[PDB]
Amino acid sequence: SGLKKMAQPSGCVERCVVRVCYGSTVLNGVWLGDTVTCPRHVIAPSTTVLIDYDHAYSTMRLHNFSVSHNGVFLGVVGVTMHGSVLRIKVSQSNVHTPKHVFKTLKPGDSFNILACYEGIASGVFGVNLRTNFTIKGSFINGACGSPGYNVRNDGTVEFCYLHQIELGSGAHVGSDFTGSVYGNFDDQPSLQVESANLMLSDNVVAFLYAALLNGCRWWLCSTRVNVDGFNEWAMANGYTSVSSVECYSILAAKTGVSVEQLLASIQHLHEGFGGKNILGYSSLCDEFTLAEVVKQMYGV
Ligand SMILES: *[C@](O)(C(=O)NCc1ccccc1)[C@H](C[C@@H]1CCNC1=O)NC(=O)[C@H](CC(C)C)NC(=O)/C=C/c1ccccc1
Repeated sequence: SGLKKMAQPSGCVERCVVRVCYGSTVLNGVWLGDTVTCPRHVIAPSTTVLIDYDHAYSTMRLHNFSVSHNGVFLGVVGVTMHGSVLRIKVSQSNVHTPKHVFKTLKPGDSFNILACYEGIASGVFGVNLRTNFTIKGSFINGACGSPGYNVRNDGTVEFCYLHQIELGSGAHVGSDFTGSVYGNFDDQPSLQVESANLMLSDNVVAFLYAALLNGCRWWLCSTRVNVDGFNEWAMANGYTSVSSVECYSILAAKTGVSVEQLLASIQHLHEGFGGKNILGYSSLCDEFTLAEVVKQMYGV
């Protein structure tokens, strides 16, 4: 029992994080093989005014880099620029490099953030990429370069995020490991305004299934709405569309409650809980994916 937003264990990733200094700017990088990936704004002469990156890159000198792993120096051999990241070739290889790939997130995907400062991990937490290509994180000065990841069943680490931006709203943006900034935000300290966040319908359906399976059923209306009607309502009320009903077949069978009944309940519960709670939450929750709910109720 219970449902809790968790991180996948962080050990394999903790050994990949390094301190990258250029001039007096310090942030984090990710050390895999003999390459350190970091946000390209580390070579900006200032990050408080518009940055001419071509100029900053062509004026850059290697000797201004200082890359270190836990206080141990790491020599810089070369630097290339790829979208919003640098790939810094270094003279030592990371012998703790895990089996890994690079992967780009899509909205609705869960992943893990290892929040780091000056090459050191301080925190780990699960988050979702929102429809507006932001996340809601917790980062202060120094967090840039913190990696996001997922761990596949076989132990393969998918590196999928690199922290870069805090929007004027406080929401957070990164790039992937190719240097594409999520949502095509720009890696500039200019005002950029994200689209309005859409509640992830698929996750809210999962959440309600989790509530049924934990004995919380008071909110259940005896109403049904189909996917097409729900999707139309969702446009008007800040929700995404819902995917295939069949994705939920194991949970529909275990609870006896169809998706369509959950879709109606979301419509009704959107009006508020009336001072009551579901699994302790005072409004609908779109934090958990179906995969997370299944893993936390059954996944062994
Ligand atoms: C990131 O550069 C970082 O951690 N840098 C190291 C560092 C910065 C400052 C002092 C010491 C060390 C930060 C991370 C931000 C900072 C606060 N919380 C975070 O997540 N990233 C930035 O400062 C961004 C740099 C850009 C060049 C990409 N700044 C912005 O995203 C600014 C946005 C903005 C400016 C003006 C009006 C609205 C929005």
